Amino acid sequence: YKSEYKMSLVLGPAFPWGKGGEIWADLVKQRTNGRINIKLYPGTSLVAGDQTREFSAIRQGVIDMAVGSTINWSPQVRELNLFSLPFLMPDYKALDALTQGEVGKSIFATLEKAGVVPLAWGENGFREVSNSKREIRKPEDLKGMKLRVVGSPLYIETFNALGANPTQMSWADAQPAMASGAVDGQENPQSVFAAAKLYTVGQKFVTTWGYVADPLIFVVNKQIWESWTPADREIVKQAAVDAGKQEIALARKGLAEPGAPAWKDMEAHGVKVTHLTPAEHDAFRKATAKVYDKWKKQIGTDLVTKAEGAIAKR
Ligand SMILES: CC(=O)[C@](C)(O)C(=O)O
Ligand SMILES: [Cl-]
Ligand SMILES: [Cl-]
Repeated sequence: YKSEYKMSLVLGPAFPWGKGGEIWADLVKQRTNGRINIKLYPGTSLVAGDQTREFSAIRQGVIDMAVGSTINWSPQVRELNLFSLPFLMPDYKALDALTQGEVGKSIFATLEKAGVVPLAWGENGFREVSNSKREIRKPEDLKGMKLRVVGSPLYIETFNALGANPTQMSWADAQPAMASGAVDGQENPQSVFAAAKLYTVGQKFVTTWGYVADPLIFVVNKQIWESWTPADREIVKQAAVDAGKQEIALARKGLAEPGAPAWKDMEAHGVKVTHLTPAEHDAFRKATAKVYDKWKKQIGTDLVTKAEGAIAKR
């Protein structure tokens, strides 16, 4: 066995995502008697911050293991766009119906065939839109807004349909762009908004539209996986499962509850948080429906249809 294994993370331990990675690494070390020793590489440094080619680096073996967002791997694995379909998932029960059901199983099978062994699910969360200029209640309010997105083309199309001017860039590159005003806004889970203190870089309006949510996946490179004994593979897998459950709890703190206290915490920092009426929500869904239909065909219409059904029956 290697003396040190490398785990890639976009977000470090200040964030639930990175805490999940840390827990995984600590449990693996503990339960292998110190035999498997994993170092965390936050900021996606193993790919020079270019998170949208992290999957290829994992498949190639530049990265040994990772906790990744489905968004970042979507350019290489089209099925991961399922979680990015605008207004697919109404709530946490809907996301869980996917990850814990046939849809998640189908996605895992696809990943395994691609040379990247999936072991567990975590969560980034529902990605709420923020900006420095004005309240967003309806699609028209986004007209001309310079919103940062990750470099996965579906996000460009979604925001184009809403009349915005989206620009793609890595999480690293988003920071100076928000600080200078080069972009007006961004979209990310509450726990990321909070831990990155995005209100300090102009993000003073938030709308909790819940348009998409990105889960996380715990994965190991196939050859690293096979290099381990079947018994060690079992330890690492169970450690990922344990870490994933803990990490989802961290990612949902103050959020999967009626009065979303976590967003009230942000109000206290001078953030105007807007909650849409059901009618306002339906207008956003209708405005993005053509993008949804287009990408449903691209992803695999049968897989998306299975997701729709799992959500309806949740
Ligand atoms: C998808 C992801 O990696 C982040 C940190 O949420 C982002 O880049 O916005
Ligand atoms: Cl950090
Ligand atoms: Cl829920």
